[PDB]
Amino acid sequence: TGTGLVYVFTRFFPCPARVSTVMEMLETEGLLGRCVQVEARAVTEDELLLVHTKEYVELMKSTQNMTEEELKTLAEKYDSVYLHPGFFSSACLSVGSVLQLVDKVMTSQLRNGFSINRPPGHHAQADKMNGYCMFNNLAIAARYAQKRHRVQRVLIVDWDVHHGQGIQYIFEEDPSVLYFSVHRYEDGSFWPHLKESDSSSVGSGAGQGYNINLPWNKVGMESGDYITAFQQLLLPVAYEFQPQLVLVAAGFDAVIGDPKGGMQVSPECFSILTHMLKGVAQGRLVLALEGGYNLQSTAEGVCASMRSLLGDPCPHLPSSGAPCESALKSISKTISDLYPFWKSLQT
Ligand SMILES: CC(/C=C/C(=O)NO)=C\[C@@H](C)C(=O)c1ccc(N(C)C)cc1
Ligand SMILES: [K+]
Ligand SMILES: [K+]
Ligand SMILES: [Zn+2]
Repeated sequence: TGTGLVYVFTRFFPCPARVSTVMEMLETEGLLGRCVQVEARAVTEDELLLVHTKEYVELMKSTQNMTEEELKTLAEKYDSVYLHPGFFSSACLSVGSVLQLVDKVMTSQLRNGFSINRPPGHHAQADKMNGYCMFNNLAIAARYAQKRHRVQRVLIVDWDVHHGQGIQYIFEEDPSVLYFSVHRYEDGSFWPHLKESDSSSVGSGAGQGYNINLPWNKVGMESGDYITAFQQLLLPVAYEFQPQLVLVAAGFDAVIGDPKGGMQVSPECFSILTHMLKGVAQGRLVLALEGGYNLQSTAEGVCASMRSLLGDPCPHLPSSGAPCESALKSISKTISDLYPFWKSLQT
């Protein structure tokens, strides 16, 4: 019957202010005091080895004992990555903050939780850094829920404006972890420019049907488009999947005002989206911060999400409840690509 909040994240360009402005607005709007302040912890190597290779962990650990030239040389071998001697330490705390909430949520000590962590996670891969992530916070937390808390089925929902290809790759053959991502795509012209971000990538082998990509091919999508996408695609699959834990890649670079997302989703929308997800998995729901590059837009998105976690009434949506035709095409094609796998889509 509480909502947990973890904040250790600053001591690490598109900014430590990302996370300190969130806390400030959480405090100002009275939401911080209404949360159960949960302490972060450092991830162990064994928890990291759930998802990442041994050679990658060793390489990432040696990142602190490197010179400024050693860091820049390594960083260029990755796509969109900046290294600094404190990255590894902060990334270990970033993972561990999610693991702290998963513990509290699975043991019924709290109803739900939100980690306000940096660095983000959803681009990080088995053996490489990518898009500012070193370790995949949510991928680790999902396998940790299975191993330590005996979860059979984890649902990961990724509403950051970018595709979390790292989460997709890690669980691509895995029917026990269902990954849903809605993201700006524009037929590959938007980063990370991947064919496998399209709705045709539905998983492979026994994982088929358990990877769901919803790619936006126009800019300026709004709350009605996300609500329609949740109500007609994600939630029917979720109730059929019957997860025992929901993890959210909670980026807010789709919020109105984000300098690089190019979407017009009102922050209030994330109250609704969060509320919908509470109906699944007996409300066992953990959000973890990903992207967000307008300090104020990001802080409002967090606050709207936190209000639903706390059980406050849903807000008024300023935007139309109607989805645009471009969104309906994207939604239609993903449903079609996943039709043979989910009875609930076959209306
Ligand atoms: C990775 C990312 C967002 C991730 C996110 O938010 N995932 O959720 C944005 C990239 C495209 C970007 O904008 C960028 C800017 C500068 C740069 N260098 C100066 C090297 C490299 C990349
Ligand atoms: K996404
Ligand atoms: K999967
Ligand atoms: Zn993003």
